Amino acid sequence: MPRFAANLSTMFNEVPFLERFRLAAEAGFGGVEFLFPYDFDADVIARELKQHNLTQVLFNMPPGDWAAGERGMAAISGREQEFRDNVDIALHYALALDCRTLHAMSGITEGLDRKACEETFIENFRYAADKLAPHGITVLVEPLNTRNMPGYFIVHQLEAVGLVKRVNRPNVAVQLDLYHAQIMDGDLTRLIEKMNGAFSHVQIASVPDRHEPDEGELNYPYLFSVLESVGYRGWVGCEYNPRGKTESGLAWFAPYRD
Ligand SMILES: [Mn+2]
Repeated sequence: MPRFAANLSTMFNEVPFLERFRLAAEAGFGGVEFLFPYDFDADVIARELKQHNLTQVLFNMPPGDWAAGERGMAAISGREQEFRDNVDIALHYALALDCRTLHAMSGITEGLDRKACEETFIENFRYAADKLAPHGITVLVEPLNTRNMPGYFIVHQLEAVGLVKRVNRPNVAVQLDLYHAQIMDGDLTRLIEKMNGAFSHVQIASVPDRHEPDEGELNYPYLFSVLESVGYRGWVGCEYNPRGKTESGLAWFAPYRD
């Protein structure tokens, strides 16, 4: 059976962020993920994890000015020192939370020169890989989709696999969010099979409405069986927006809880 991590940025929003750790643990999650811890003290989040017996599975490096529309800078020429400084900040939190996996966001690159962007991506990902390797931490690239994130740098799975091969660092891989993969690429069983050994994290949400993985066009129980068949033993992040109250939606998770 796969192991599932509650996404505390999208789930349990009935309560403030710090209260979500307890609710996830009481719902039977052993792991959590979220986008950004940076508005909270690392020591406080560490204590949330310890007190509620939770593993920190994933979070993102600083994205730049989110309020101003920034969605990362890994692929934006000229922001390299900024990106490098943000790796230090992400590493501080990753060590505090004993987190082994970090997503480095690439940015909105529409209207920029594609070759310059890809070159900057490679340099930045190599730097991150080199800084994180001593700590056994992996950095990920996550393809998004053009409906939810128009103009984003990377929106196709095998293209991302190709970019990672160019990076040429063992602690770099793809974050495979099946919601995004279904919207942009499709052919998910054969895609997972082609990508086997090249993705270190998986995320799920219904398609097209991004709710619990028990509705919509994908048969998620089948896809769980595919992940198992290929020997995936990472975590599966629940990055969905609950239809209603978070816990009222958790029947799908009943077979997997604890
Ligand atoms: Mn995602």
